[PDB]
Amino acid sequence: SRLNRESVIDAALELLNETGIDGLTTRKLAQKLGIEQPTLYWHVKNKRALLDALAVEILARHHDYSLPAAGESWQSFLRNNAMSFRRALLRYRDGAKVHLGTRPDEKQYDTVETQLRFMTENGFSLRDGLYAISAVSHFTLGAVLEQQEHTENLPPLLREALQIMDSDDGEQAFLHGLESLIRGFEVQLTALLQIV
Amino acid sequence: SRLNRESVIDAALELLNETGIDGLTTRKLAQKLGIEQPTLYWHVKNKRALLDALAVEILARHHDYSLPAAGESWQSFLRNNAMSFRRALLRYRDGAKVHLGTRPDEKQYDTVETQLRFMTENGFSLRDGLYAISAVSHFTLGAVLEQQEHTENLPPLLREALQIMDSDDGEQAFLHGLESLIRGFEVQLTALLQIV
Ligand SMILES: C[NH+](C)c1cc(NC(=O)CNC(C)(C)C)c(O)c2c1C[C@H]1C[C@H]3[C@H]([NH+](C)C)C(O)=C(C(N)=O)C(=O)[C@@]3(O)C(O)=C1C2=O
Ligand SMILES: C[NH+](C)c1cc(NC(=O)CNC(C)(C)C)c(O)c2c1C[C@H]1C[C@H]3[C@H]([NH+](C)C)C(O)=C(C(N)=O)C(=O)[C@@]3(O)C(O)=C1C2=O
Ligand SMILES: [Cl-]
Ligand SMILES: [Cl-]
Ligand SMILES: [Cl-]
Ligand SMILES: [Cl-]
Ligand SMILES: [Cl-]
Ligand SMILES: [Cl-]
Ligand SMILES: [Mg+2]
Ligand SMILES: [Mg+2]
Repeated sequence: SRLNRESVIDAALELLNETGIDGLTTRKLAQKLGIEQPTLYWHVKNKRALLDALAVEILARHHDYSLPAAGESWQSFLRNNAMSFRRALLRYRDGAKVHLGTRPDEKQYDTVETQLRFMTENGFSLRDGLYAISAVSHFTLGAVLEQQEHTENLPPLLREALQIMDSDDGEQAFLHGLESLIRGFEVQLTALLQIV
Repeated sequence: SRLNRESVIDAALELLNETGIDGLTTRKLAQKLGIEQPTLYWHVKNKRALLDALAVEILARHHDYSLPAAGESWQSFLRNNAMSFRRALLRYRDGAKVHLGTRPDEKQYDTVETQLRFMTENGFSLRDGLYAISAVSHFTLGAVLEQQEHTENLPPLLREALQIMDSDDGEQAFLHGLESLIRGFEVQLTALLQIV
């Protein structure tokens, strides 16, 4: 088959869905493409290069709330940003593991920049704007990993608690924790210089 | 060398430090122990069994703020709990990756139970107590992973922001985000049934 960038990524994503992060090899990406390993090599050097590209390409393709709508509150943006971040990570088996520890690619530099600008304009110190943006990211990743990573006679609450986590996606926990985070930030922002 | 449970774990942890999660194999745990692979097999079946045991054993050994002091506020406990959770994850290379997606072992059942009890007694609905405990966990894991997982000409804020994240551990971001979370929970709790 065709070996341009896009069709390579297509084949990788489809294969990531079949095997998970661990099972994904260059050797298997070749087979899937019906080519020899040395041919693939011209196109992709190794597993690391592939993952970095997938990590970038998954957000580019399916993370569509990178930016705030015209006139959106900062609270609302973060919320939408986080929900869309989450959906994109979950769209692929081990997708969060694929994303873990990637650096903002040159190609989203102006995105991550706009986010920080947007916070600074909303009354955030650059420090605080960055802390809120990281906390959202770290919270969302962490909740997606544990969702995906999961996939002796229980004391009472533990039994019960496990039923409510299983009863849905993990979506309630996530959306509840997200509101906690944003309110916490809000309380901090508005306090300014007061003891809070 | 000696092949009891504790000395096996000792050798695994030391080896996890040498290679990271990916590089850790049974074959190498044998060598390190100066034994043959089939001997090791009697003691440990495979990589999964080893990781589950390490994951449990790292918290047991070095997570010493499992429980609240007598009369501690819930805010204070969560904070201490989270700092101690974090330290324990960071004490080992890829330690957070080792912990990811583990289920509370039978041997900490009464710990995780006490935590939930302790929240319920502090005015939390079982649902809410669980949401706060997960959000803390997910936030802390996520911040530790990205710390550990990290380890084209930058626009201005992005450049600056990256310097402040690098200037320390990631400890400021973490401790700042943690306070946001706890205040957010606090605001929710105290509101009860009011629109909040
Ligand atoms: C805060 N900025 C400067 C930043 C810094 C780091 N990395 C580090 O701090 C790494 N730590 C070092 C400095 C290497 C020791 C970061 O790793 C990140 C980011 C930006 C976030 C932004 C994320 C964002 N959402 C979830 C808040 C988002 O929607 C996008 C996007 N493209 O639309 C992201 O890129 C984002 O999800 C993301 O992954 C970020 C970072 O990776
Ligand atoms: C909330 N409880 C019932 C719970 C549930 C899950 N797992 C899931 O929800 C998995 N999702 C399913 C239900 C399989 C789809 C959980 O995965 C966890 C826990 C408990 C936390 C407690 C953590 C705690 N700190 C960080 C808040 C802690 O200090 C300890 C400890 N031993 O001292 C923990 O065990 C803890 O860190 C931890 O890892 C938890 C869970 O793993
Ligand atoms: Cl074709
Ligand atoms: Cl081609
Ligand atoms: Cl193309
Ligand atoms: Cl000996
Ligand atoms: Cl022995
Ligand atoms: Cl022993
Ligand atoms: Mg990222
Ligand atoms: Mg856990």
